[PDB]
Amino acid sequence: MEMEKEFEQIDKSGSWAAIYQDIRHEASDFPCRVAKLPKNKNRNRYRDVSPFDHSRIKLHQEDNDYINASLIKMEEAQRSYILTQGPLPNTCGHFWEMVWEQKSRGVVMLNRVMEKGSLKCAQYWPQKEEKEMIFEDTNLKLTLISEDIKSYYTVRQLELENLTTQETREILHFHYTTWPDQGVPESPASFLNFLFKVRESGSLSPEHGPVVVHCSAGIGRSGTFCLADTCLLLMDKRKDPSSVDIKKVLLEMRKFRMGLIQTADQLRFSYLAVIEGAKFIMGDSSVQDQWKELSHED
Ligand SMILES: [Mg+2]
Repeated sequence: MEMEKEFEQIDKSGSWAAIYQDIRHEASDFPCRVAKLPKNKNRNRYRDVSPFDHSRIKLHQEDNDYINASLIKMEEAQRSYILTQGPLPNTCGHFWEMVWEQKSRGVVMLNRVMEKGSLKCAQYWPQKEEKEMIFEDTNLKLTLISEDIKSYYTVRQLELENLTTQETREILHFHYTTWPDQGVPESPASFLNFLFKVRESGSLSPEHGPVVVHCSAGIGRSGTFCLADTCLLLMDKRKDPSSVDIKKVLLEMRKFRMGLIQTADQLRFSYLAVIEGAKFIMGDSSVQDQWKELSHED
């Protein structure tokens, strides 16, 4: 703020850690009473990552409305996201229920099922057309319709059906497969190429429910993705890159879910992504093709 001048200053002084720790210190603290109820213990993947009560997504069921998911409602930018953990073997039904009830068109997955030798996410979508999934608890059917596999991400068309009404919806699944846990994308280009693929699909548009974004905990990689997207949208409103204060935007997001952006290098990457993305916002449409080439997506 102005972001590029600030970036160079932080870099020169090597103060990313300090800047980041300051963000952690200033971040909102709100209760997560529901997340911590004994009955919800097996609905949380990580003991120390919980949705705030005020912003949690409620499932539309009388039995137990709890899922570890938060609505990030960015008022100034006029965009909302649902950030959630990687579903557990017992919460895959809840996950798709949330997708249905919230009217989401897209799901953005930023992790792999196995990372660092451990299971980070349930296999919550079908990998083969002929082997659809039925979630008996929430009465939903999920079918793989097609997939487009690129070098570092895959886009799937899924059909989600409410078996109670027989209504069906197409859900687009955007799976980034090369973003390491507690790490950063290979380049601003690869990240932005993917973000713009999600944008171009219509998944982020106001006529749909909020896009669902997740990684393993739904805070580190998910937070980075949403921060970059929101900053670029804010810039787009006024065509005024200088008006965007990335740290303030992140603090605003953290009012809705804890721990968004998990490392100083993820914060630094967010600046890189927004600064590079600004080229497109400010009218250099050709830069999108450059990102595609540099991403080596195939
Ligand atoms: Mg086959």
